[PDB]
Amino acid sequence: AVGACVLCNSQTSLRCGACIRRPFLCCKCCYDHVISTSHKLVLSVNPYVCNAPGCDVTDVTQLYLGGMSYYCKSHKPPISFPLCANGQVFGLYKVTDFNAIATCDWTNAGDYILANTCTERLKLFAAETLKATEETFKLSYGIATVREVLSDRELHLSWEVGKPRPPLNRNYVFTGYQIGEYTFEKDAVVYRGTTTYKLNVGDYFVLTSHTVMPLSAPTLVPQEHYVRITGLYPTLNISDEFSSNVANYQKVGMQKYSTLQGPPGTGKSHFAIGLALYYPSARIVYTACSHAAVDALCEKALKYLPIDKCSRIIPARARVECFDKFKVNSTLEQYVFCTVNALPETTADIVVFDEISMATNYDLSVVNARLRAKHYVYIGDPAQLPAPRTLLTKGTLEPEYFNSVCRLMKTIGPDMFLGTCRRCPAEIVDTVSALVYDNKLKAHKDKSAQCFKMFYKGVITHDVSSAINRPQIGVVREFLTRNPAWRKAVFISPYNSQNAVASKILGLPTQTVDSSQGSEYDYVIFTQTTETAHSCNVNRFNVAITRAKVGILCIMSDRDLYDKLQFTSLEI
Ligand SMILES: [Zn+2]
Ligand SMILES: [Zn+2]
Ligand SMILES: [Zn+2]
Repeated sequence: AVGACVLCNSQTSLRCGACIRRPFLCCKCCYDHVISTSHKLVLSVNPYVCNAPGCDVTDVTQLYLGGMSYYCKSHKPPISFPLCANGQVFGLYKVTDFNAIATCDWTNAGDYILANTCTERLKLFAAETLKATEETFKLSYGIATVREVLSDRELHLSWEVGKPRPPLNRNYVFTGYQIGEYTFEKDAVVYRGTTTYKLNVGDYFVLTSHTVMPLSAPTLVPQEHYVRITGLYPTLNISDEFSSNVANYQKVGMQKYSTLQGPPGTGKSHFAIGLALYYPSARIVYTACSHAAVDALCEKALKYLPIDKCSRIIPARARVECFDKFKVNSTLEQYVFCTVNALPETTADIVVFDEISMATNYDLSVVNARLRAKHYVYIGDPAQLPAPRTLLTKGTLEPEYFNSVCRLMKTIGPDMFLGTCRRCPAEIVDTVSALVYDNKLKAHKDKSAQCFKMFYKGVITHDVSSAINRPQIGVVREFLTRNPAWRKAVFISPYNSQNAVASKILGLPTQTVDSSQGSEYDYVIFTQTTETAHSCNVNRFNVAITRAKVGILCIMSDRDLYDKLQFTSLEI
């Protein structure tokens, strides 16, 4: 009840009753808020409501102080002062951006731009408000009750009438009824249960609406620059393998936090694990939002770091299969690998946060609250994919607005840049270098002469809204017959429904662009499927074509991106 103002820290008994997070607002700032927004309910120990019996006046601008109580204009005593006067709301201890964050529905991109260009306390208010809004939106969706169980991987669902049906992709994880978390993929549907249970007919599934906790720590700690390496003890005998990053590892010890921009295959995991070999006494906590990103850091550590000093932290509510080679849940080991949402409350000499474009400001703040470190290293690439913003439907979110770290990398530049792509054939490196890296990404490999492009719009069908292009899959089928080496290719597309159709017709393993991020394959077959802003997104395009080590086949819909591909064009 007695707290600090979210805009100027000035201690106050006032909280806005109309804000979903009920932020503490000082006398001067609370006024500026209520007089310029639909928000008029003000809270204290006792709320600002007319005390006269059965009176429903709750608007602070229509209320007054009758000695030590509150009444409206109809019930106030003769000796009464308005609660709103002289730019203040009467309270104990006597913003255009705050108003927009407090009242927006988070469906426009301009809302996310503001949530990242505002002050640090407003980045936290925006992050809790958004996450709480995203949670109440899960309640709007309809329940799915099991109508029939066909086999061990297929079932038929009955949906709730009057309430919308949530998108059926791996992005939406339901909580089954607690018969474990489950996911669905498209009258025959495919059921993927985290726990193996003999699907009961009648058992219902409801979305994982979790409670949004308040944020205390900033998204980024205030930057500190040092004259020498602080609290970290380096080696002189540092393996030749990691010699390329020695100046960069030293920059890490001479700053509180550092940003590393690493385009695809430039050595991000190698840099992250090599930092442990450079400061061999340093206790390092490796974190990322996804289990896949944490597991990819575990695979690199398994090769260079002693296995007895590693531990993979697994939340007691084990969602998916992850890394099994380190001792599980030993928080005290020198090397701790854990997803952000499972981080224990501990300290470290270095905290490494990978896949930084997938972090939200909420995740950035949680890491600063659960981990107190001498150094923080943020690794990722603002030219790769961001975290999905389920509420955002109007506008495109630019990389400088993904999070605070991405904002820094796109404005003031990253502290460190890994400039040599060692994964991709030169045709792919030269294409993305020009597209998203301002020609600063260099190719280590030669041109493979296995990178093809085909301009073919096909026919766009839809499974609700997820798109399908059967003629583009028909072109791939015709190509596979003529190019049997491509039998081992991974099929990639911007749509789950396109992938479902290609899995049956081609038999190739499938991956969406978003689920392919961080992974690499010898051959990639990409079908653009549509000409939407989603399938044309340059960050998504960049991720899609940089998955390939040897060859890529792109069946394109957009002329712009087709013309930019520095690939050999094919006919049909
Ligand atoms: Zn204030
Ligand atoms: Zn408010
Ligand atoms: Zn009244």
